[PDB]
Amino acid sequence: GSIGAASMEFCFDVFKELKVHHANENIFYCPIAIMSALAMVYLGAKDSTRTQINKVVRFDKLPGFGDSIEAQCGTSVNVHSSLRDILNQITKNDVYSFSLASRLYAEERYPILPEYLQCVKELYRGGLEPINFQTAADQARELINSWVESQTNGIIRNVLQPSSVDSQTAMVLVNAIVFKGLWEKTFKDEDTQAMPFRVTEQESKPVQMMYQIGLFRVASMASEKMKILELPFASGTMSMLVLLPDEVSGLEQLESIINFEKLTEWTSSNVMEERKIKVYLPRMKMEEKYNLTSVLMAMGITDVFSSSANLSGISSAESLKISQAVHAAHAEINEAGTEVVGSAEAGVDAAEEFRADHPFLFCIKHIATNAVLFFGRCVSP
Repeated sequence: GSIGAASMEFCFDVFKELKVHHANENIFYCPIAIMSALAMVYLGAKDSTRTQINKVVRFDKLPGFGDSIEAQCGTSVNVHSSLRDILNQITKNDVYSFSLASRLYAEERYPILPEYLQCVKELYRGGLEPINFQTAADQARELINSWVESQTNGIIRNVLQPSSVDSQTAMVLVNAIVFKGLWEKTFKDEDTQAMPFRVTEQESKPVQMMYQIGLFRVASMASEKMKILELPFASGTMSMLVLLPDEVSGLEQLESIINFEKLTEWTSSNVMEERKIKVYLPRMKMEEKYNLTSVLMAMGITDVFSSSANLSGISSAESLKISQAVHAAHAEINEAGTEVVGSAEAGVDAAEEFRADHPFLFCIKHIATNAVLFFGRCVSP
């Protein structure tokens, strides 16, 4: 229906798979950066491999006008132009900056269909870097990590673990994301005090709790035992939605029924109304890293990781497949606003009161498109 609805369902489908392997842990990731990397793989995939991807991410509006790179990139009504437009709209400033840089590291003179590199540069603005995998995979890895590290101001290091790439690696797709946004209604340093954050219904922990009073849109879901708070960013184009369950442990129930429908339903007009209220929100600092291979495989995307994978749209020369896929993300939420840095990567080898003192879910979205940029679960500030 739109990149917005698509980013939403994909976000939730990913969550339903992650929460199972990270129970009682914080969870934080960037849906947008993940669909972006997945889009660049999809560009050069055909047959079932290709069809299987779209059936799980649901970001390419059918019908399709051909797997031709010229077609896809010269269609004007597809996933690539949809994803491209959204990135253009949210990319920078003054009170908020957002950037997503992509890069393709490929072997010395490898049969990478010329048009593939052309389009990726065109639509995803990705630069091509010539790297020596065959005889210097050791150096290639450190060059790549070094680039990701610098794009994230040193926050995301060694995105690629030892021998995650070798002499059989043909290409590495990787992106870096940086988001810095000022709250429209900031918090005062002075009003920030220590306070108990009730993890389990029987276990607390001291955390710097930010506080302020003011007008904010809220919605009471007394029938789901939860409330939703919207904290707009100063840009006026983005906001953070905070879903807080009423009971100290009602989170395990909320994570079961939540989805695009409900969220859209709970964030409606006749549901949320402006009110003057007290808001307590803890300063948060999250650092997470995930292996997407298992996640995507569980979600239904399997051929891209198999021997029977078709990425001929990237190279007719040798048979290829995705070796590994990773996603790292770091977020900080304080008085002035929020900061997020991240990276999605994939290797292609030769084949009246609102106090949040208990666990809550949150997500940052683009107001006009309902596109979800960040999603997270906060169990430990």
